[PDB]
Formats: sequence, C-alpha cells, structure tokens
Amino acid sequence: FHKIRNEDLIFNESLGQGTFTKIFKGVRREVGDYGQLHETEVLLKVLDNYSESFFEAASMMSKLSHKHLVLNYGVCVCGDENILVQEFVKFGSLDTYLKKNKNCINILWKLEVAKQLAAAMHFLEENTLIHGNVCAKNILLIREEDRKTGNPPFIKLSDPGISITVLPKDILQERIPWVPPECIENPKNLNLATDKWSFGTTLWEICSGGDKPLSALDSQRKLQFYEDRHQLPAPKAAELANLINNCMDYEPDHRPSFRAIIRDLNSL
Ligand SMILES: Nc1nc(Nc2ccc(S(N)(=O)=O)cc2)nn1C(=O)Nc1ccc(-c2nc(C(=O)O)co2)cc1
Repeated sequence: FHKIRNEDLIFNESLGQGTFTKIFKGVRREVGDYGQLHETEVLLKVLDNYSESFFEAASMMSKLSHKHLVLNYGVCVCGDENILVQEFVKFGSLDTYLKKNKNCINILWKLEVAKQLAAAMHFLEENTLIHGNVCAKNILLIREEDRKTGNPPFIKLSDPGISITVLPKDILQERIPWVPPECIENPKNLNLATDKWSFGTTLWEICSGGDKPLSALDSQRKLQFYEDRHQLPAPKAAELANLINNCMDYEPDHRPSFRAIIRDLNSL
C-alpha cells in the first residue's frame, strides 16, 4: 500500500464502528495529477494486534482493480494507530440505506443491486480470491437510482476486514448466519464456497428492508439453528427466495457458481 503521512490527514466525524475498528470521515491533502493540490474526502478505518489481518485482506483485494470493488488510497502507519485510507462513497452502507428507504425500493432496484454484487463475486471467483465478509453493511452505494435518467443504482464491495480465521469464536457466533455452517465448525474451512453462502444471506438482507436475519436469536440459539439445518424464512418480497436457499446450501460443493447465479438472475 501507498504510505500516507499523519500530517496530511484531518479526522472529522465518527461514522460508526466495525469489528475492532472505528470509522471516521476525513480529508486528505495530496498532490494529484498534473501536480495539482487537492483536499479529498476520505474514509478512515482505524484499528483500535489484529492489524496484520485487516491490512493483508484489504491489500490482496486492492491488487485487483474492478469497477465494483472499493478503492483504497493507502495506509497511515504513523504514530500509535493503524489507519486505512479509503475512497469516501457518497451514500454509505447498503443496510442502513435499505432501512431508511424501505418504502421506496422495488424488485427492479433489488435485482440490479443483486446482479452487480454477483458481477463482483464472479470476478473474485475467477481470480480465486475469497472475501469472507459479504453482507449488506459491506455494500457501498456509489449513486442512487434516477428513474428520470433511467440510470440504475451503482454499488461497490468494501474490504474484507479481519479474517474469520483469527477472530474470537464469540464474534464468529454473532455473525451467524453470514458465516457459513462449515466455518462455525472450523474457521479454517474458509473457501470460495464460503462467499456463496454469505451472498445468499446478503440477498436476504437486500429483500428485507434492513432487517438482520436471526437477530432475535442469541448466540446459543444461532448455533442451534445451524445444528438443526434450518434455512432463513422467505422474505415477504419472495422473488429471490429460491436463489437465497440455493446459495445457502449446507453442502458447500452444491452451492452454484456465480456464472450460474448470474444466469439465474438474468432469467427474471
Ligand atoms: N468507504 C466508505 N465511504 C463511506 N461513506 C459514508 C457516507 C455516508 C454515511 S452516513 N453516516 O451518512 O450514513 C456513512 C458512510 N462509508 N464507507 C465505508 O467503507 N463504510 C463502512 C465502514 C465499515 C464497514 C464494516 N465494517 C465491518 C466489520 O464488521 O468490520 C463490516 O462493515 C463497512 C462500510
């Protein structure tokens, strides 16, 4: 990663937290193209020991440029804290957007977002790179739909974060049902098939107005939910329900490739 100086970063408002990270909007002073000076909005992700895992994952994905993958500017390793400096996306995380706009999101919008997300996962699948934390909070909305201009919404997938292969078991349990059954029994089972399961969970989120599946269940009950091989309920808008269940297959080898997923998406 390109190294950025603490002196060139200004921290502004907190935008929340993630798994062992705090999120801030900020401004980076930089020399850009043609030597012009810029003050650029940036997203700063701050590691509050786990630093190696967070930066390795973001790094390996930033080796692959793609229109549906988030852009990382570099890191700030100055001082005491370790900071990832990332493009600032105008409309934030999808999960809060879905909740703040539930009454105005229709199947055409959902299918366009599902197709884009699958296009990103297909690209990762072809490059044999595992994301490991596909969820609606990690979908960034770049631009909203404009039914005037007929322009569709546009999303990007955010960086993987700390790998489930190093997170404490009780955080992994709280991430059920995004983390697949085989990773709960062993996080070292992390595989390309892992992302197919979480992709199904994310389609469920996309269809449920920002509800978190199984949120009423405490950690012990989430474990028992996998133990009994339950599936998620079909959302009220059930147009994607079959795809969701096809993706959340308890047999990882039976989960369909993202090519087949895309073909299935196109058939609607
Ligand atoms: N690049 C970027 N740009 C913006 N912009 C923005 C715009 C508006 C708003 S607001 N307040 O008006 O709604 C908020 C933000 N946000 N952003 C981003 O990466 N956010 C983000 C942070 C953390 C996570 C995440 N961490 C985990 C984990 O578990 O570790 C799981 O997900 C996911 C996404």
